[PDB]
Order: sequence, then structure tokens, then C-alpha cells
Amino acid sequence: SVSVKATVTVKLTVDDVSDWLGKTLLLEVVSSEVDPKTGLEKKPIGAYAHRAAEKDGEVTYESDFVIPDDFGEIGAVLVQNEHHKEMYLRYIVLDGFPNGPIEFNCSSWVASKFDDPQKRVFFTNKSYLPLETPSGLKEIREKELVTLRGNGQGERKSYDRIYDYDVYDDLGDPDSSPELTRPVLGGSKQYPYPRRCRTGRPMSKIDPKAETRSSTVYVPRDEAFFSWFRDEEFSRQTLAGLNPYSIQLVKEWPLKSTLDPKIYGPPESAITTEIVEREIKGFMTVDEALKQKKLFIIDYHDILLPYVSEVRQIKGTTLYGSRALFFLGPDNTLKPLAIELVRPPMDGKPQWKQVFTPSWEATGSWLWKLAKTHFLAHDAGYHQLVSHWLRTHCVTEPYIIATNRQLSAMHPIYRLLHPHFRYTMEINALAREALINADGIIESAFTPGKYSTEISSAAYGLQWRFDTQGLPADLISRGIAVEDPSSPHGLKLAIPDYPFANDGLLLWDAIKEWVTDYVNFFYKDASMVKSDAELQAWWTEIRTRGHEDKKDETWWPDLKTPQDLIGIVTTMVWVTSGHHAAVNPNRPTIARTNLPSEDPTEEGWRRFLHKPENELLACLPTQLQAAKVLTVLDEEYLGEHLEPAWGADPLIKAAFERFSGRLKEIEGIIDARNEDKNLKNRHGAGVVPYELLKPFSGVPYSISI
Amino acid sequence: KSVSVKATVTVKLDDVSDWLGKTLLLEVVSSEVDPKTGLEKKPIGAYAHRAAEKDGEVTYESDFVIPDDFGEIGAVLVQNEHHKEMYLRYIVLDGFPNGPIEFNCSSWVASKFDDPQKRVFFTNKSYLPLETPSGLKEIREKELVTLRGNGQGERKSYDRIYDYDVYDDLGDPDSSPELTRPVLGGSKQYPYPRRCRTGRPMSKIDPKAETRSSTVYVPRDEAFFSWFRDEEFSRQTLAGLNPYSIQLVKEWPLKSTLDPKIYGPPESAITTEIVEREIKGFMTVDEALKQKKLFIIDYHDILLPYVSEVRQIKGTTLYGSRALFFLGPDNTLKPLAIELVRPPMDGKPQWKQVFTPSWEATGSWLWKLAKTHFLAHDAGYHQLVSHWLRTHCVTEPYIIATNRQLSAMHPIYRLLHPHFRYTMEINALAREALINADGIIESAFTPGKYSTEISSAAYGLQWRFDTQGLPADLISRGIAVEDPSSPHGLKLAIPDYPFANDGLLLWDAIKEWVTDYVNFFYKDASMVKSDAELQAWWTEIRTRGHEDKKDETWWPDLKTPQDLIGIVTTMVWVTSGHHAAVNFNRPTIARTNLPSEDPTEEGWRRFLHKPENELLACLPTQLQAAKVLTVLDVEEYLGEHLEPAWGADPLIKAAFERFSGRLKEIEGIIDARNEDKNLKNRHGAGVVPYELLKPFSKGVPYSISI
Ligand SMILES: [Fe+3]
Ligand SMILES: [Fe+3]
Repeated sequence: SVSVKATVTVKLTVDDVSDWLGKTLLLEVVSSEVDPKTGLEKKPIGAYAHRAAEKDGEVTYESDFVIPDDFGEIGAVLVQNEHHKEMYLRYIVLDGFPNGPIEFNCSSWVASKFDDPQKRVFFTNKSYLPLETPSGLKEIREKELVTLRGNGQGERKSYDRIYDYDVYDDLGDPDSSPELTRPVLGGSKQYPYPRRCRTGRPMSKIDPKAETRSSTVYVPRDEAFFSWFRDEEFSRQTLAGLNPYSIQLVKEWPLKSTLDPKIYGPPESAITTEIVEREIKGFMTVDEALKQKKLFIIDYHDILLPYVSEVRQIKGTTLYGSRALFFLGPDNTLKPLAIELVRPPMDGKPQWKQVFTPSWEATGSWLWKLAKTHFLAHDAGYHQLVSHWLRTHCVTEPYIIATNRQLSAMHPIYRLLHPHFRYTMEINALAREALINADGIIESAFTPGKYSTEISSAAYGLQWRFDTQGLPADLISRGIAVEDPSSPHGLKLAIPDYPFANDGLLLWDAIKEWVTDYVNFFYKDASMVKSDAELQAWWTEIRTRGHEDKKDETWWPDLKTPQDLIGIVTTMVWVTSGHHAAVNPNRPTIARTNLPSEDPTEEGWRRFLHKPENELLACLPTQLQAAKVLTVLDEEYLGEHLEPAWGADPLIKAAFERFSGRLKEIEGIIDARNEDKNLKNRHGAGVVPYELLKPFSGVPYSISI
Repeated sequence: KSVSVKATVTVKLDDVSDWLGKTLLLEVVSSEVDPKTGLEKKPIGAYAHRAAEKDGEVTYESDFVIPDDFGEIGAVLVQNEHHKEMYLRYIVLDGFPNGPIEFNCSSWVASKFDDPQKRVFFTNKSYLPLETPSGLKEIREKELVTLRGNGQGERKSYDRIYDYDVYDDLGDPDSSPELTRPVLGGSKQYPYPRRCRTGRPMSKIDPKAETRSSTVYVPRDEAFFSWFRDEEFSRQTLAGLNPYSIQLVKEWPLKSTLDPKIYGPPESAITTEIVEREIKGFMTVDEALKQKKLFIIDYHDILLPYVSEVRQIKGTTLYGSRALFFLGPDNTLKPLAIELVRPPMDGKPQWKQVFTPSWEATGSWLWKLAKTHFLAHDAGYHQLVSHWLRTHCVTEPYIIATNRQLSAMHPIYRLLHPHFRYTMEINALAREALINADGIIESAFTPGKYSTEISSAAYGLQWRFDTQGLPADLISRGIAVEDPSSPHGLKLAIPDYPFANDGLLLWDAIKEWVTDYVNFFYKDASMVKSDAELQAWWTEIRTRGHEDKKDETWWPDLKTPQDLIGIVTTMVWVTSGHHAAVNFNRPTIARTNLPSEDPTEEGWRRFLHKPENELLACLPTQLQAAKVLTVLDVEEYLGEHLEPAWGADPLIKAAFERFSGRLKEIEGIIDARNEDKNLKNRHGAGVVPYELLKPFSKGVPYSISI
């Protein structure tokens, strides 16, 4: 009774002799309603689609069939690829109804039926919680989730769309040499770690706990593709550089190591009140500075000192546990006070510990430059492995796996999360292949060498917790902020001109208001959150499987109210857009020689005095290592593009326009801040404007690099 | 009977035919007059003949006969028979029962067609005028008369005539009225030391200007970015090429002496508050003053009167400037502040700002730009005052008076002579191409065409003979106080001060050599006062060579041996020690104003966006640096060579050996100091060892030789 033309749009990219001629695709429409007489699903109705037109890398397939006028609203379309090669389906359009066309967004590779004979399903752009699902779609919605989970076994093939978890047992290459054997990260008290996508390749015969290496790493198919010589620029970079996440408030004094003195030597810092007051007493005493929150620190001592011994056995690198202390001065800019470098007892020698400060005599000033060199190598490694790799790439992949395993593609929270997870799993597979692997790029150019990835595991174990990954909680956790209802964004900042925090809190508020509007459209109260079985499964799986090694921690948010959900989703989206943008180049990634003042010989010391430039070049990365890191630095912006389903709900579309507008407003706010003579951490002679968090030239919406 | 004398003249390498065919007339002159008449004895000699040649040397030989009653030979006469001059090294007389007699010559002897007058050379024995052997008294006087000339005529290249004139030869008003320069010397407005008279025509355009020439006469025998680092900026005030400017801060707050009716408020903008922000973790400002921990390089009052006119020159600017330093507990200097001042001009108020090391980008860049201006000022002052004025320029009048008034036979002439070598010729070259209108200095230094005038201002306002000796200079600047129990009898407020520490070693060694030498010839005050040559010498220095200061009461008296030792030790220090320390890099000009001086919105924005571009626009151009560094690219040393008269006298020779040994000692002391980890102003990471005053090679020459 109803004639329907189905049009499929396919994108071109570069056994086929026996392709079924003129029957490339089988298309079947699915009714939204069960047969009201029996309660069972109606049979899908369909026909084959043949090639119809090619224009500029785009191919049309057409199918013509008849549907009874009581079939019901079409809520989904089933597709089978009859030919031997996969095809990329853009979208499907159903013409011929009196209600106008229906678009189905596909954006998917459809495997050859000879690789996978299961039919693919595409739902309309209308989104539903599970209990609100039209009765004709309930079982196919569930069956599709089952398909994406797979069954936990098998070597994953390129055409698979199977999402599941496995530990990091694929970074070493014991089959090439035992020297390339690396510990498994994940599944143990000593090496806790987020899980990654399961690949299922055979385990190695030389190292049984290792998964064999491969030149191709599976992801589910649709996931595939010297300024610091200036003390004031060294300091400003802690607030507006690429690693704005390390600086924290000094509360205790004197500074004291938490490590075991019986293994690590005296725990008390060598930074004294006398050293600091010689520098700042023209403004205030140390006691006043502590009370008035003017002392700030980047403290890598306790995390790095337990690795010093192992790392020092590696030719061409060294290590110290380090601290960098800063005074917040009268222009609200940071002044470097001191750098402390510590070697623990090793090789019959006691703990070695020295403090370096800015200096107006030549030797002290050269030791200061070398001290900054070591500290900057530590901060470069911490930035790359923790601020960047761990806290964006690594911890996010389990969220992506869980999203595809437990949230239907027609679930509203799936469609909110979806664009913020694009390209990450593939980038992460590339990182396991060539960045964080044994003798990969990090190990060969960074201070910790083969111990680098283990250090990210220690940072995960000791420090990572979901509830401080949102920007307010992170600032609060570091002593930079306290809650204050009057103050802008509800936060009083001890560092008021903190370009990363200032611009980030604008982005954070806009994202949160968008997530709030979006959640409130679909979840009207707590009972709708509590009764969402896909949502509950998703959050339970993230904690108990994706982050299994921390599943018993008490800091995991509950998921019982719309506000709980808003908090979880805002955190995830912030991480994939703003956090990642803020951590994406003069700094050394490795310091290859010890300080000249570390157990000097008479003639080693004299060589340093005679040619300290040579000592600096011996410490700095080789021009090859630097050329390695730099050359290794290899879509649309946040707020530019509507997802098909957002644009289909008029209220969701309106919320997105308000989001886009706030982002544009923030662009103008940031541009004005970069012109403000009072914001000396972003405006000043030679000071590059702070634009890392500026929308629209730009903030990406996902971790794509 | 009689004695057979073999006279041998050694000559260093005119047309060939005259060269080989003509020779010399050599005569010997008795030391004593005829004892029966008081009359001079006629000299005796004969014409020479070529005897030997080797290694660039020709030897002429004269053989003649002398009466046995002739007496001791006190001189030889030489008459060149070539029609070209000839350089005589030394003369030896053989055949006397007592042995050879050597006469040192070291003198060009003119062609007889230029000057037919015979040349006289005295033996190596030295005499005060009253001790001159009777046969030599007249010739000793006649020689001085010859060397003075008559004050007239254009001097020619074969002349041996020493006399004075003003610096009226630096401009070129025969090219442009813009190349006119004021006469330096002889007026209240432009006091200056005199220079050697050349006697060329005066300009018809500018009648007070001597006409320019490509050849300048001298008497014939006179002719031949580290500071980006604050720690090196401040260390160079003590161990760099201009260690002469730093002074103790005496008054607080700082205040100009210039008339406020013309130059604006005199109070410095450097305040207690600014300094206390930097040093309170060490001590209060009040205690830093009381404990002599605050030091300054203060060019404000000498430079401020030139600022208005220098700023009218395209491509440069000027401020009056001060740089303030704090001596910390490791006895290293921390720079505190730079003050830059513009006087009221163009109906605008005095502009005055202070710059300090800073904890934020804009203040840090402004500090670097202010360092750039002050360093250009320090460079100009070093070049024009510490170097040109205080060594070259004030010394030339001593050289003129020495030749006009001290006999070549006089012991003090023979003490001074090596320390005066090459200076007159170099100074001539400077008048020709360095301090002349549109010369190297005017073209590459901040003051432009006002550069030489500023050296005249420094001479008129600051130069005094009695503070040119090193102890007096350090006491004058507040660096030292007299203290019997301290080394050299001076307690230094900057104890690690490489120039001063090393310089005081040199000073004492020179002073005891001069003391030994003077005491050999002047046994009491009566011998100093009755020395008519020495008195005329000192009178000519004060009333002619330094005529514009003739009335100052700080001129040393010259009545006692100790007066003479003071005077000569000062002169020798200046020609050797002082010159070595400032001669053997920084910008010489800063071409644009500080960005913070009357900024416009767009000018300020440009500076913020590209400060490195602003630095380059301020710094010297590549040509200006080339001219300087190419010119700045251009003999034996102190304690190395005995003068002939010094070797001739056993006690003086012994005194020189002690002098030489002390200098060798001082070398080892200085090498030890450059390895002392406690002496952070000369030893440290990347610190070049301080060797400018190290005897026996950067080398202490005995004279201002370059
Ligand atoms: Fe990344
Ligand atoms: Fe010189």
C-alpha cells in the first residue's frame, strides 16, 4: 500500500569477480511496534539495492519496495553487504512516505557478509532510554549490544566490531630480545593501570605473560582512521605552559619526604627558611608567605626517588628526585626560589642532597641553569606520561569500551558521549605500537628510559581518582582553589592570574550547562536514572572492569540522580576536550649527565669551570633525540558541528546553539584577557598570548592526537 | 804620547749610489775643558768607511788619533754625509787602556741636505745639570735649545722639534660647517691638555682651525651578549676593561649637583624602598650604607648637560645615568637599579625612571634595554675618559716637556724615556682618524660629534694629577681607606677587586724601583731644588702642557726626593699599569629611547609584541660594530729589557733586577689568585681569569703603545 524508495549513500576509499550482480546491499525496514495482536515483532520487509550513480567518490544504491499502510513507523533499518569488500555507508534515506523522508545516519563500515554474516542495524535519530524504547525495537536494541560485547575470546579481526578489555601486556617485545621484556601494567597491586581494548593475539613463547607483537593492532572497525633561561618564563610556564597541572600550594613547612628514611636517607628538605628569606624578605617573611598562600611548589621528589637507582643503571641518562619552589610576588607572577635535587643512598654512598637558587655569581648561576635542566626533564616526562598520556588517553579508553558495550547507539548518553571519543582508541593503539612500547619513542628520548611507562602506572596507583579529574576538584585538590559562592565560578584562586585555570573554568562551566540541559531533557528525576539498566551497567563496568585495579576505592561517584550523571559526563567531556587541549616546545625531555657538584673530582670540576657550555650540551638531549621528539609531534572544534541526533530534537538543538554561543563568547573573553596589562602571566613584552583553551581558533572535542 | 781610537758605528737598514758611496763623520768630545784656559777642547775624529754588513746592519768604521791629555770622552758627534736619513743604533770606541766605551744612539740622523748640524750622543753615565763634566755643559744646553725650536714654522718629517699646541686640528670646516669642532684647550669652556705642535696653515674658512693633512708630524724619533647576565654585568665593574668608574655611595638619598633652574629636580628616584625590596633579606638599607655595601657608577651629572644637544643627532640619544650595586656577603656585587634621566627640554618636564631586575616579562625587558643604555654610556666613558683622556691625552705633554727641558744625559729623562715610546705617534693617528670630525668614535659612539667635548668636560671637572696614582684613586672613589695594618696600608671596602688587588702589587713594585732610582741621584732636598732642568720640566708641565689647570692647588710640589718619587711613579703607573688595565664586547651606542619614555599606544604595542626587534633597533648597527672592532683590533714589557744607561750603572742594574724579580713574583701571585675559589670576581664557571695586569704576558707594556 506504500511504495518506498530507499537510497543509500556510500563513500569510496582505496573474490570480487563473483560479486552478486546488481544485488550489492540487502536493506530491510523494521517497524517500531510489535504486532498488537500477538505481542511479537513484525517481520522486517526488504529488497536488494543496486548501484545507481557515482559522483566524486560517492556511490548511490537504490532499493524499491512496498510496505503495508499498517506496518507502523519505521524505527530501524537492517543492512547486509552481499559483496566481498567492506563498504562505508554514509546515510540511508527512505522516501515515499506522506510524513516526508526519513534519514538514518550510518557513518559506518559494513563488513562483507563473508567476513560477518550478521545484519547491521541503524536506528533513527530519535533517542530513548531503555524503558522508553518502542516495543518493536526492544529486542534488536539488546541484541546489538550483545554483538558489540563479543564473547571474550578469539583473536580480533580487522572487520570485528567487538569491544572488550585486556591489560597492558603488549608493550614489550620479548620475542626480539629478553632486553625488551616489560612488566604487565594492570591487574596487580604493584602495577595498577586502566585496561585497554582486547586484541586477543597469541601469547608469547619466550615471555608467557606477554601478548605477541604485531605490525597491525586491532581496534573495532569504526574506530579506525631556550626561553626557560629566563627565570620569569620558566615560572610563567607552570601557569600557562603545556603542563599547567603540576603546581600546588605549600601548606607544610619545612618540606618533608614521606619516604622511608631507612631506605631513602633523611626525609627533611634542604630548602631552609634562611635560603627563602634571603630572596623574599623585602616583601615578607616565610611565615607570612605560608599563611598568605604565596609559596607554591612542583614536587616530583617522592614519585621519582624510588626509581633513581634503577634509572641510573641506564647508559646515557640519570635521575634525581626533585622539587621546584616558587614565590607568588607583587605582580601576581611567580618567582623561582629554589630547585632541590636528591639522590638516595646507593653504592655505599649516603643520600646526596643539594639546593640551587637564582644567583648573581657565575658558578651558582651555572649550577642553577643545570638544575633547571634536570627539573625540566622531569617535568617534561611527567607531562608526557601522566598529565598527558595517563590522564587523557589511557584512563579514557575504558570509558569508550564501556560506552559501546553497554549504551545502545540510540541511548541519549551514547549520542552525547560519542563525538568526544572519536579517534582515541586508534591513537592509543598507535601509542602501544610505537610510543610507549619497549625501545619506542618515549623510552629512547626521555629521562626514565625503560622505566617510563612504569612511572605512569605509579602515578595511576598513588594519585589517580575519578573525582579529582574535573577542573574544580583538581584545582581544589592542589590547594590552588577553595570553594567561595561569591567569587567567579564559585572558586577563590590563590593564584588569581592563572591562565589555564581562568580559561579552563569558563570552558568547564559552559560544558556543564550543556550537559545539564541534555541530561535534564531525558532524565526527569532520580528514579529514571536508577531504573536505566543500560546506564547502571555502563557505570558499573567502567569501575569494576575498565578501572578494575581501583574498583574498591571509596571515591567513586554514585549514579543515582540526574546531578550524579551530569557530574560524571562533564568530567569525561572536560578531559577529552579542555584537559587534552591544555597539554597539547623548548623543554629538554632528558638530562644526560649528573650535576657537576655531585661528588665532583678535582679535574671534573675544573673542566666544568673552564667550559660550562660544554657541560650543558653534554646534559641536554642530543640533536638526534630532540629531532626525534619534535618530528614525532605528528577535526572540527568543540561547538561547531551538530551531531545528527542533536539536530533532530528541536530542544537539544537549541541547547547546542546556546553552547556554541557561550563558546564564542569565551573566545572574546579570552582575547580580551590576552590584551589585559594586569594579567602579566599572559600579557607582557615577548609573552605569547594564552590561546590553548580558545574556542574557534581551537579546542578539539576529542582526543585525536 | 797619543792613543789610537777605533770608532765603530752600527746602522740599521735612499738611492743605491749615495747609499754605498757616502759615509759618516765621527768626532769625539772631551769631558773636560782645557784646564789652563777653561776653554772647550776641539773635537777630534775622521770620516768613516763601510766596514761590515750582516743581518740588516751596516757598520761604519773611523780610525783616528787622540792626545794622551785629551781627557775622558764624554760624547761623540755624528754628521751624516748621505743625502738621506740613517738610523744609528750604537757606537763603540776601541783602543783605550781602560777598554771600550759604548754610546747608545737609537736615533735617526738626518740627511745633511736637510739639517747640516752634527748630532751629539752622550755616554751612558747620567748627570744632574750641576754635575755635568765641564766639557759637556755647553753642548748639553745647546741640545735642549735645538729640541725646543723657536715656536714657528710648519714642522717637517726630519725635524726633532717638541712644542705645544691646542687641539684645533680635529674638525674639517674646509669640507662642511657641520664638520666644525670647538677648539679643545685654552679656554674656560673647553679645558684640555696640549698636544705636539705641527704648525700647518690655518683655515681661511675657520681661522681658529688648523688645516687638515693626510700626514701628521711627530718629531722624527717619535715615529714608528655576556652582559645579559646580571652577574657578568656587575663583575666587569671590578675585573673588566673599565674598572675605574665604581665608587662608594656616600650620600643618601642620591642627589644631583646640577642647577635645578635648568636641569629639573635633583633628587634621584632611586629610593630606600626600591633597594630594600632587593636586599632586606641581607640587611637594611641604613646598615648597607653604614657598612659600605652600596656602590655606584654615576654618569648623571657629567652626561645630563649634553642630553639635549646629543638628542638632535639622527641615530642616537642620551640620558644621564646611574647604576647602583649591592656588595653581598660573598663579596660579589648584585646589581640593584639603573636610573635614566632626561632634563627638561622642549617645554617638557624632567623625565626620570628607575629600572631593576624584575620578576615579570615587561620589567625584565625594560631592565635589559636600560642596561643597554648604561653600557653604551660606560663604553663611551671608558673609551673617551678612562682610556683616551687619562692615558694618551694627559701623557703627551709630559713627553714634550721631557724632551724640551730634560737633557738626554739627565737621569730622570733616562728613567722616563721607555715609558713614553710610541705615544706621540699613536696620539697623532688618533687626531687623524679616531677623535676627528666624522671619525671612528663620532660615528659609532652615543655622543656623536659631542664625544671629544665630553672628554674635555671630564678633564675640566674631574682630572687632577694627585689622584692619578692608584692608592689616591682608590681613596678618592671611597674604595680604600688608609690603614697601617692592612696590605699596602689600604683597607679595601671591596676586598675581591681584581684590578685593585693586582694593581696595588704593580704600584708598590714600580714605586720601590723609582725610589731606588731617585735615591741614587738625589741625596737630599737641596739637590732637587737646585736641579734647574728638573724644575723647568715640572714648571712646563703645569704651566704649558696642562696650562688650563695651571692654577690648581693639587699640583705636587717638587722640593724633595720623595716629591719626585711620587710624580714619576704616577707617570710610570699611568703609562704601564693604568693603560694595560683599560686597553688590552659592550655596545658603544644605544640608538633609540627607552620604550617607557613618553610611549604611544602603537609604539608600546610594537615593543610588547616584538621586544627583540626593539633591542636590535637600539643596539649598534653591524657597520658601527665593524668599525669599532676592526679599529679595536690594533714591543717589550715592563721588567724585561734594561735601558742601556740602566745596565751601565752597577747599582741601578741591580735595582732593575730586583724590580724584574718582583714582577715575576707578582705573576705567580696573580696566577694563584686566578685559581682561588674564594675570589669569585676572577674565578668561577665560565669566568675568564683576570690577567690584564699580569707581568710577562695579557702583558703590561712599559708605555702607551697602542
Ligand atoms: Fe594526545
Ligand atoms: Fe691606548
